[PDB]
Amino acid sequence: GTHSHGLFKKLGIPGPTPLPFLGNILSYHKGFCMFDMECHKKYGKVWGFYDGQQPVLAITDPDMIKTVLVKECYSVFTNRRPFGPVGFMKSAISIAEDEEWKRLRSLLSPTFTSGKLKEMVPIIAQYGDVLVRNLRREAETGKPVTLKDVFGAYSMDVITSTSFGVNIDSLNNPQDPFVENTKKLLRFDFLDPFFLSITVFPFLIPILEVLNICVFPREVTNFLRKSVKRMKESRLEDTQKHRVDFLQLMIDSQNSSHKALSDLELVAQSIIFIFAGYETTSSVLSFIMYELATHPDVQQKLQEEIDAVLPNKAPPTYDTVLQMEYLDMVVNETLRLFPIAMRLERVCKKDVEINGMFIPKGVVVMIPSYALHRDPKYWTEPEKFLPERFSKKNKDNIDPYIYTPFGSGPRNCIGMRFALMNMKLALIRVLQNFSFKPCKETQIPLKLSLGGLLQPEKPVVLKVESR
Amino acid sequence: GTHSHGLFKKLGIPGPTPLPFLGNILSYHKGFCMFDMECHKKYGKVWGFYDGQQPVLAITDPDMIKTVLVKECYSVFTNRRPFGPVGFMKSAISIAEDEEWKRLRSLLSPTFTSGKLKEMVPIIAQYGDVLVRNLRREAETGKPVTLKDVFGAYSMDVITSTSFGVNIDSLNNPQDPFVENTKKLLRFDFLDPFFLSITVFPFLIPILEVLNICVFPREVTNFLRKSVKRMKESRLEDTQKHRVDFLQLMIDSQNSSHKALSDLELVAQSIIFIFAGYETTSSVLSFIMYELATHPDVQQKLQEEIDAVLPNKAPPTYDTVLQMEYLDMVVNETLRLFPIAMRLERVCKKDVEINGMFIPKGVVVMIPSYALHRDPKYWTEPEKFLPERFSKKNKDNIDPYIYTPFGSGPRNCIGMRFALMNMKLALIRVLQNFSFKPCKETQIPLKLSLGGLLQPEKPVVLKVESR
Ligand code: HEM
Ligand code: HEM
Ligand SMILES: Cn1c(=O)c2c(ncn2C)n(C)c1=O
Ligand SMILES: Cn1c(=O)c2c(ncn2C)n(C)c1=O
Ligand SMILES: Cn1c(=O)c2c(ncn2C)n(C)c1=O
Ligand SMILES: Cn1c(=O)c2c(ncn2C)n(C)c1=O
Ligand SMILES: Cn1c(=O)c2c(ncn2C)n(C)c1=O
Ligand SMILES: Cn1c(=O)c2c(ncn2C)n(C)c1=O
Repeated sequence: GTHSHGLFKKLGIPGPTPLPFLGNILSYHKGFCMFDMECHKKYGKVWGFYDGQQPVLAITDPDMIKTVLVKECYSVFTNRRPFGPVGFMKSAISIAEDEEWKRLRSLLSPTFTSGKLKEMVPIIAQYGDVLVRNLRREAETGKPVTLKDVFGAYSMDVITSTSFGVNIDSLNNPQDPFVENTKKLLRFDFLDPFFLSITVFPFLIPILEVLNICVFPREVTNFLRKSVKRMKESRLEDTQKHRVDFLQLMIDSQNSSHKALSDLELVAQSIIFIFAGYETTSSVLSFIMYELATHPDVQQKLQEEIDAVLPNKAPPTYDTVLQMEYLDMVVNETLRLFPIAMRLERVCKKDVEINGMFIPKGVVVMIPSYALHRDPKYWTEPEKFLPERFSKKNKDNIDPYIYTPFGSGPRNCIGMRFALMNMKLALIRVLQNFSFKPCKETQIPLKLSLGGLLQPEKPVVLKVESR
Repeated sequence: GTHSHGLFKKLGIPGPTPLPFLGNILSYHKGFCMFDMECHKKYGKVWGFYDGQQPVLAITDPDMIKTVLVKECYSVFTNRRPFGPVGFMKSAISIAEDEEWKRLRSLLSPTFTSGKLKEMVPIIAQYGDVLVRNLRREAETGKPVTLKDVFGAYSMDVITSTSFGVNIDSLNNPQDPFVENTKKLLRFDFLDPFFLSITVFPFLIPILEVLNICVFPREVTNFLRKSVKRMKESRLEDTQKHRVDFLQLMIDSQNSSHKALSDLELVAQSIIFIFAGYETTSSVLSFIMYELATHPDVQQKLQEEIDAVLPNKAPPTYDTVLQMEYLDMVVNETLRLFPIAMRLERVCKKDVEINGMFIPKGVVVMIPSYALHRDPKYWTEPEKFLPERFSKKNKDNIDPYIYTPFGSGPRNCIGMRFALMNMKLALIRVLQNFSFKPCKETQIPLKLSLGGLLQPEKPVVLKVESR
């Protein structure tokens, strides 16, 4: 009942007093972010709470966050919190643990070098132009535009081609088999009834694993396992058309210290890259277009910067993307306000003392990225969208352990450079062509979901006018 | 269903073909020992089977057993197979794992040195004389004697006094609170319905742990937790009566590298020493008295040896016990025929290759002590009780990885020297006084249980005549 609930009381650590069985989950009625903000204001730099019987220790000091995320990563803080049932997706790099993770991360890093990314840019840019043609169709018809639909389709297009060589105008092929299945790989709402039920009954996870029940929908993982094997074969026959997708890069890796990726592991990476990058990219893109529609001066400045680097609507390149400083500032400032991961977490696998504080074995150590991104101690007027924060002049005062939209240390976002390049390539191609102005039905100011995902209450709709 | 059942088929390893869900447990209808003998005869040096979905790899080569039990103990083969639900007995040294085990084993080894044992001998010998007075009462009344009752009471007497300073003629006080509770700490029958059900439904263990259901009976562990705390206090007051029991030795250890034993850990050791030594000691003692009643020449020789070392029925001492060579040979030969642990087991925690064979992570590696003790390749006429096997002349040919009545390596029986001293002290004091002859109701030859414990089908009853 109150089996594990005496922990933070004994260590002297403050927090919200838990209820038997539930722990503190009734406090999630306003979402993770409002709960972490409120805990921070009340209890200060460190506090504890219980997801059911699972103790979670929140930390906010940048030197102590560096010890967890960086310094003692391989020794103590290696793994994220177990969730399940995951079935074979246990072999996905984001879910693997200890030596399996370290091996998988070693096997996959060459797949995310800037050289392989530079090679993928011509593919991504192709669907930037596809986004423009579809944006135009909805702009020449004066009609408000749902960002997540048009950015969802773009993120989908980039995914299908950069991971499998599958080239699809998903917007206009919404019933292509590959689109209908990929659309289902959406991030998990850990506040929905099923996951809250598992949190309160974690002893039921083994029961679901043995019945082959799985949080990754069976129909979609089956479709991709057999889709991947069909590509694996057919790539061995017509072996002249060189490919630059993730699949091909992972196929070449098993043609080898460590063991090469097994065919099942490879399918698990392919699945988790999609899950990791699909709804995230489109969510961020939508948040950015919101800030630019509500800050027309910022939008004008960015469009001026783009036309200076790429005159006469010249196609963006790898090097010209990295050149655009205000674009980078706009992306970063949006990710400060909306760090869609919300939290970073590591399990404490050993009794440890770091920076002076004792951490018992088994605790989940949580870094509350949303709250730290909005803390007045590091960010003046934290609620205002102000890209000059990230000017090269002010970048000296920004702690890489307070601003963590992609995490930090060995287990950070492995697709970070890819996601940044992919979002900026879309942004340039869109802003070269259009301007984005509010509607009357634009939620101004935008409200966040009370749910377990960082996303707007109402969808973001805006008017799109052709330049 | 047949989730894990393709393992040994793929590795090329032979074994009995498993049924869905059950694995091979229907083959346990003749017990562990007959199953391991039969597997050995059929499949040779190495074979595999499934306890439910749990693969077990049996090994028989002494160089490969040394690698598991000795060479790669700390790195790969550290832990025994999980069973549960165990509740807080998770902190008992025999159940602890990895770094917890290593710490507990380090903290408890000084408690089992020959110096502390020499100091406990006067206590143990006291109950040797108590065994004699009770044996006499049943000998002057010509009436057959149930060994396990008279050796059970002796093992109980030695336990209560050497671990808690509690001095009781348990035979004649069978309703003393301390006796009635200790009598319940009996070894587990892993072939009984409850444990077979858990083997086939291991996913139910977490469900029982959360309801505080536990294989160590709650009533008995509660009685001992509060009995121990009563002694812990009262030992701090009258601190003049020096004590030499395990409790006192563990109390002195928390008056300190490692963390000292917590009060809950200490109670867990106290419990597991009883469980480990109570039914085992009396079982072996009974098997020995059987062999001596069925081999009167061996019995005469041993009694002659005792009267040569201890003339005029002199009290046995530490040094005079270690002097008696034929006594040691009789004990060892009995433990060859009846190695009551039946199997040694280690979990394989890593992908390993030892002595040329691949062992996947998660496999249970089993050393089938009963079968190896009766293998014709190492033991001529293995079924005959022949103590000369262990003469100093022939001790050169006996492989310490074939003969493993107490296991081997860092995780071997930590109470081994104590158990040997305790059984020999009883044997001497009894044989100095009595001779043991069969009954008509003596099961000759004795048959082993078809159950999960190495024990006689029928109880062992014998006539006891005073010398
Ligand atoms: C704007 C889009 C994205 C954001 C905001 C984002 C953010 C994050 C964050 C916060 C983490 C946790 C890191 C930590 O715990 O410290 C993470 C992990 C990860 N991300 Fe991203 N990500 C994005 C896109 C992508 C993409 C496109 C991929 C494609 C490969 C990807 C692959 C991964 C993987 C595999 C992990 C787990 C890495 C590991 O455990 O070793 N993400 N991401
Ligand atoms: C004739 C009586 C006994 C026999 C045949 C016996 C045999 C064994 C065997 C075969 C093991 C397994 C070792 C391995 O896995 O390699 C073991 C472990 C153990 N025994 Fe004994 N034992 C006896 C009496 C005792 C006694 C009196 C104690 C009192 C302390 C004791 C304490 C232990 C402990 C604590 C372990 C687990 C050690 C660890 O995991 O580190 N045993 N015993
Ligand atoms: C609240 N919560 C999480 O936030 C979570 C989780 N697994 C992963 N995360 C992030 N589980 C099981 C959970 O209950
Ligand atoms: C509502 N819901 C889920 O949300 C879910 C699930 N299995 C996995 N997930 C994520 N099941 C069975 C379910 O009923
Ligand atoms: C913890 N975490 C994230 O927070 C995440 C992600 N992909 C995107 N995000 C935001 N992955 C794979 C992940 O493991
Ligand atoms: C057959 N068997 C054992 O023999 C066993 C066990 N746990 C320990 N042992 C020894 N379990 C769960 C088991 O099913
Ligand atoms: C028969 N049986 C057992 O043998 C048992 C048990 N809990 C532990 N054990 C060992 N329960 C609940 C049980 O019904
Ligand atoms: C595996 N095992 C045994 O086989 C054993 C024992 N005590 C006696 N025996 C036989 N203990 C504590 C143990 O863990």
